[PDB]
Formats: sequence, C-alpha cells, structure tokens
Amino acid sequence: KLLELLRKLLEALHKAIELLEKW
Amino acid sequence: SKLLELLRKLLEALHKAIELLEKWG
Amino acid sequence: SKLLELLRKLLEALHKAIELLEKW
Amino acid sequence: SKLLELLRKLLEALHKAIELLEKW
Amino acid sequence: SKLLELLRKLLEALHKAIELLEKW
Amino acid sequence: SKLLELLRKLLEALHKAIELLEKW
Amino acid sequence: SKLLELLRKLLEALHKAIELLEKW
Amino acid sequence: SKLLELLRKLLEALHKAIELLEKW
Amino acid sequence: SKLLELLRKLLEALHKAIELLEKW
Amino acid sequence: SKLLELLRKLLEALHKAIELLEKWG
Amino acid sequence: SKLLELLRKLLEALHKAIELLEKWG
Amino acid sequence: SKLLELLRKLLEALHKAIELLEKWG
Amino acid sequence: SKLLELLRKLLEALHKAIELLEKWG
Amino acid sequence: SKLLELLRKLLEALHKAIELLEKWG
Amino acid sequence: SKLLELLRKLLEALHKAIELLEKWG
Amino acid sequence: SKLLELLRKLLEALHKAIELLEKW
Amino acid sequence: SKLLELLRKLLEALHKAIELLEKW
Amino acid sequence: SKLLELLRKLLEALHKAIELLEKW
Amino acid sequence: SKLLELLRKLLEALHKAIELLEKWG
Amino acid sequence: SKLLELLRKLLEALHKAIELLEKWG
Amino acid sequence: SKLLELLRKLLEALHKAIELLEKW
Amino acid sequence: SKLLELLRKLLEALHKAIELLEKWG
Amino acid sequence: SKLLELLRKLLEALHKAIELLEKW
Amino acid sequence: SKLLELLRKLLEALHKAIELLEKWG
Amino acid sequence: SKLLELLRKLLEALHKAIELLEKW
Amino acid sequence: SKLLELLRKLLEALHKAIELLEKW
Amino acid sequence: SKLLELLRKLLEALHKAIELLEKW
Amino acid sequence: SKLLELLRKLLEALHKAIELLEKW
Amino acid sequence: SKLLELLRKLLEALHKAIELLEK
Amino acid sequence: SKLLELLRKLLEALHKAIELLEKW
Amino acid sequence: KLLELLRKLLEALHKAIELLEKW
Amino acid sequence: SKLLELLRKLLEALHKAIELLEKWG
Repeated sequence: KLLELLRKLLEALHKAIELLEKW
Repeated sequence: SKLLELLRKLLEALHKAIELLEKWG
Repeated sequence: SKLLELLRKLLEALHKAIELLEKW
Repeated sequence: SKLLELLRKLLEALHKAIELLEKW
Repeated sequence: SKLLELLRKLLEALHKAIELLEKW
Repeated sequence: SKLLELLRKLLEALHKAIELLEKW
Repeated sequence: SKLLELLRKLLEALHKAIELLEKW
Repeated sequence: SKLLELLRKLLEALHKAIELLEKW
Repeated sequence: SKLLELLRKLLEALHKAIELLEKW
Repeated sequence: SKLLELLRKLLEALHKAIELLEKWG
Repeated sequence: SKLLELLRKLLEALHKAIELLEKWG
Repeated sequence: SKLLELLRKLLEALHKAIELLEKWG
Repeated sequence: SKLLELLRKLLEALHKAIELLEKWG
Repeated sequence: SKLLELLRKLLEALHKAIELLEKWG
Repeated sequence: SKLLELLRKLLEALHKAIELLEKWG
Repeated sequence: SKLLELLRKLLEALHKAIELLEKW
Repeated sequence: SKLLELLRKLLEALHKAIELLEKW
Repeated sequence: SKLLELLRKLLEALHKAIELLEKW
Repeated sequence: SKLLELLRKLLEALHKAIELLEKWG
Repeated sequence: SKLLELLRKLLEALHKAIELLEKWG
Repeated sequence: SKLLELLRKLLEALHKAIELLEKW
Repeated sequence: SKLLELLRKLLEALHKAIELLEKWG
Repeated sequence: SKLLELLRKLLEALHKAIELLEKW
Repeated sequence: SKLLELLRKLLEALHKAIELLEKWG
Repeated sequence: SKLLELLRKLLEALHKAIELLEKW
Repeated sequence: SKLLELLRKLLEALHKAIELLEKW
Repeated sequence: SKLLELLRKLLEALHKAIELLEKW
Repeated sequence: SKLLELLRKLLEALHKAIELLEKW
Repeated sequence: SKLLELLRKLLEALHKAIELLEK
Repeated sequence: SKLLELLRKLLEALHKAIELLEKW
Repeated sequence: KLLELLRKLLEALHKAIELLEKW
Repeated sequence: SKLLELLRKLLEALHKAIELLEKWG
C-alpha cells in the first residue's frame, strides 16, 4: 500500500538517475 | 533498456496508487 | 485530495517515460 | 529537459507518498 | 455556485474513471 | 455502462466550463 | 491561459471518452 | 493506455479548476 | 459533437500558439 | 514577430466559437 | 514542427466550421 | 448566424500561419 | 477550400507517418 | 489500422493535386 | 491511375464501414 | 446516408474493376 | 450489371444534389 | 427551394432502385 | 413491377432539375 | 458545372431504367 | 424521349470533351 | 479512346438532332 | 485555343437543347 | 489477373451491404 | 423555333474535332 | 454484425487490391 | 508551376507507402 | 526503415505546397 | 531523503525560473 | 507571484544546501 | 562539493533579489 | 540577461547536485 508505493517510487527513481547518468 | 525497466516499475507503482485509491474513501 | 496528486504527477511521469521511449 | 521534468515528477510523487505515510 | 459544481463534476467523473481503470 | 455515465457527466463538466467562459 | 487551457484538457478527456465508447 | 491518458488529463483539468477557485 | 470538436482542435491550436510564443 | 498576431487570431476565433456557443443550447 | 502541428489543428478546425455551415445552412 | 464570422476568423488565422511559414521560413 | 484542404490531408498523412514512426525507436 | 489511414490521406492529397493540375493545365 | 482510384474508393468505403461499426459498437 | 456513401464508394470501386478487366 | 450501375448513377446524382444543398 | 423536392426525388428513386436490388 | 414507378421518379426528378435550370440559369 | 453533371447522370439512370424495363418485358 | 436522349449525348459529349481538356 | 468516344457521342446527338428536325419539321 | 473553342460551341449547343427541353 | 478475384469480392461486399440495407433500412 | 441550329453547333464542334484528329 | 461481415469482406477485397498493387 | 512538382512528390510518397505496405 | 524516407517525402511535398501558399 | 529534498527543490526551482523567463 | 514562489524556492534549496553541509 | 553547491545557490539568490529590487 | 545568467547558474547548480546524487546512488 503506502510503503509499497514508496518502495516502487524509490526504485523507479534510482533507475531514472542512472539512466540519465548514462545519457 | 533500463528505460523500459523504469517505465515498467512506474506502471507497477501506478497500479499501486490506483489500488490505494480504490480503498481510500 | 492529496494522494490524488500523487496519482497525477505519477501519471504525468509515466507519460513522460513513454514520451522518451517514443523520441528514442 | 524532458528527463529533468520527469525527475521533478518522480520526486514530487515521492515527497507526496512521504506526506501521506507520515500523516498515517 | 458554478466553480464548485465544476469540481464535483470532475470528481464524480474521476470516481467512475478510477472504478473502470481498476476493473478494466 | 459505467463509461456511458462517465461520458455523460464529463459532458456536464464541459458545459459548466463553457458557461463560465461565456459569463466572463 | 489557465482556464481555457483547463477547458482544453477537459475537452480532450471528453474526446478520449468518446474514443473509448467507439472501441468498446 | 487511453484510459490512463483520460484519467491523467481529467486530474489535470481538476488541478486547474482548483487553482482557479483558490483565489477567485 | 461536431462543434465541440471544433472548439477542441482550435484550443489545441491555440495552446500550441502559446508554446511557440513563449519559446521562440 | 507575427506569432503574436497569429495568436490574437486564434484567440478571437475562440471568442467567436464561445459566443456562438452562448446562442444555441 | 509544433508549428506544422498547429497548422494541422487549425485546418481541421476550419474544416469543421466548413461542415457546420454545410449542416446549419 | 455568427458561424460565418467564425469561419473568416479561422481563415485569416490560417493566412497568418502561412505568412509565418513564409517569413520564419 | 480545395488547395488548403489538400494541404490538410497531406499534413494529416504526415502526422500519422510520424505517429507510427514514433513507436519503432 | 493506421497505415491504411496514411494511404488514404496520401492518395486523397494526390487526387486533389490531380484535380488542381487538371483545372490549371 | 485507375487502380489508384480503385484503391482510393476502396479504402474510403472500408473507412465508412469502420465508422458505422464505431457508431454501432 | 453514411451506409449509402459506403455503397457509392463500393459501386464505384467495382466499376473500376470492370474497367481494368475489359482492357486486360 | 446494368442494375447496379443504374444504382450507381442514382447515388452519384444524389451526391451532387447533396453537395448543392450544402452549398446552400 | 426546388432542390428540396429534387433531392427528395433522388432519394425516392434510390430506395425504389435498392428495393429492386434486394428483390434481385 | 414498381420499375415503371422507378421510371416515373427519375422523370419527376428531371422535371425539377429542368425547372431549376430555368430558375437560376 | 456540377449540375450538368447531375442532369447527366440522372438521365443515364433513366436510360438504363428504360433498357431493363424493355428487355425482360 | 428523343430530345432527352439528344440531351444526354450532348452532355456526355460535353464531359468527354472536358476530360481531355483537363489533361490537355 | 477518349478521342473518338468523344466524337461518337456528339455525332449521335447530331443523328438524333437530324431525326428530331425531320420529325418535328 | 484548339480544343477550347470546340468545348465552347459544344456548350452553346448545350444551352440550346436545354432551352428545347425547358420549353416543355 | 487476380483483378477478377478482387472483382468477385467487391460484388460480394456489395450484396452484403445491400442485404444490410435490407436489415437496417 | 431554332430547333435545327443545334446541327450547326455540333457541326462546328465536329469541324474542330476532325481538325485536331487529322492534325495529329 | 452482418455489418461487421460487410466490413470484413471489404477487408479481404482491399487485400486483393493491394495485392494487385505490387506487379506495378 | 510547382503544382506538378508537388504531384510528383505525392506520387513518390505514394510509391514508398505502397512498398512499405508491401513490407508490412 | 523506409518510414524515414517516406516522412522526408511528405515534408517535401508539404514545403512545395507552402511555396504555392507563399507566391499565391 | 535530505539530498532528494535538495534535488527536488532545485528542480522545481529550475522549472519555475523557466516558467518565468517564458514571460 | 512567480517571483516570490521562485524566491521561496531558491531560499529553501539554499537552506537544505546549508543543513546538508552542517550534516556532511 | 555540498559547499560550492550552497555557494552557487547563494549566487543565484543574489541574482533573484537583483531581479526583484527593480520596481 | 538577468534571467539568462540566473538560469545558467541554476542549471550548473542542479548539475553538481545530480552529481552528488548519482555518486551516492
């Protein structure tokens, strides 16, 4: 629920950061 | 690649949010 | 009326992931 | 530009998840 | 007397939207 | 069904916005 | 800007509700 | 997909209806 | 139907005018 | 340059549309 | 680009005004 | 009815987009 | 209402070419 | 379902181009 | 250009079948 | 009406078939 | 053959009458 | 105004035709 | 059977077209 | 133009009506 | 009969003349 | 074919013009 | 020029026979 | 060649529309 | 009256058409 | 329904059309 | 003058469309 | 793939259109 | 969280400056 | 108001620049 | 690192107050 | 000029911020 939402958001967030780190 | 991973995880978070909505009234 | 906004900006974010996918 | 705004949203959504969970 | 109504309209449309999105 | 009514009240919200536009 | 543009995104939402009625 | 896009722009419409009444 | 579609594509055109004015 | 004139054009056309909206419905 | 896009939406608009005269004419 | 004023409006707006394609072209 | 509508349909064809382009990378 | 739409807008533009050349030859 | 015309009218006819199915389903 | 426009396009299309055949 | 092509001339004529009326 | 009845006539001939068509 | 009536209809149609040729041309 | 067209195809309709009336009959 | 037929051959003559005039 | 399809039709009109001349002469 | 004058006199013929008819 | 199969299918779709006219209109 | 000069009009039409045909 | 069958046969026809399209 | 060039270009676009359709 | 060249073509024909738009 | 807070406020600031220059 | 919101923001990320320094 | 970050923030803030004190 | 320099500075500030982030994860 709330913390599952949190988990996924942080995941997606780090994903994005390293993605531009590449691009 | 990691882009698609990104969007998949964002979709799972999406479904999450929608579920939370379905509950919270 | 606040998780609504969580929802939304998330949706926008999703759509922007989509848009990056499109441009590339 | 587009990725940057996407980050803006990712965070804002997150920060929002914070706000909610903190309140509950 | 009209703006509020506008908002509630979007909120009920949103209610139906949430329901059909969760189900569909 | 659900979507039919959704569309209906969507139209409603629409007409309201139009009313506000025309009034001011 | 931020009222006619409100009207715009509503009209869009309406457009795509139609599109969904068509398909389904 | 188009259902999520609808939900998206509906909430954005609602966001701007809010911004409107939040002073007017 | 037809007329709301008219207002719709006109608004979109106007919205793009806004974008162009602002950027260029 | 002429973007502003073109914008004004879209705008006035829009006024026209909403005015006509006012008068049938 | 976005310029051509707006030209398009203008044209579809103009054409729907065309059709509106054809109907309520 | 004012649909004809409306049509003229779209028309000169199109003229404007065209003159754009010219000048900023 | 003839050449400009030629223009319309060209732009729309270009719109849809664009569209299905913007799914294959 | 959209490639075919592209075909038709293309050939409709094409056909209008014909009609134009046929009146202006 | 004759088969062309055949294709043009064919796709158009096709489209109108589509549009009636989207009026009736 | 709309069916009849389809009917018309169909009849033409097939007349074109006639035309192509008789020559070929 | 000639039956359907009779129909064809009928429909095209209908079409031209339609277009004239629309011009009015 | 005569176009009114002219087009009525075309339509009538047209249904007569397609009546015969289905009967054939 | 109603073929003769079909002929009558095409006739009356031409009649009106003739009267209109007079009316405008 | 555009009405000699209508006149013209109406008449062809008349002519084919004539023929099929007389042929089987 | 025969004048209306006269008319038709006149007319198709007209149109098959316009035909070649277009591409000629 | 247009070349002399063209003439066939005019000439037949003329044939019947002779015919009508003689009859209603 | 060449085909033009031809179509022209063809048209004079047309309006002639048109009168022929329109008489009765 | 396959022109002819195309023809047969056009005819078939034609009667399909005709009987759809029977059922609807 | 003048139920013949159509002959003249088609005649001149024919003069010009045979002119073109024999010309090229 | 029958309408859809109508559509589907239009499909296979257009298929054979674009099939013809290849040799030239 | 450029009508022709536009024609040629639409035609070429048509060729490539045709053959990309031949592809898929 | 050849979608790219096709798009280039479309834009070309478009530019030529615009040139006509420009001179006239 | 604190760094993300830094970032987020930087990003919103970026876009607010952007929206202002659009004037 | 955009100026004060922006100012507000510059100050806030400033404070966190500070507090993050005083931490790390 | 975080230091110069704070610094640049102060710089940008000076620019903002400069834009503000105009009217 | 004013906002130009503001945006330049703000951009590089964000740049080094994302640098620290990307560093820490």
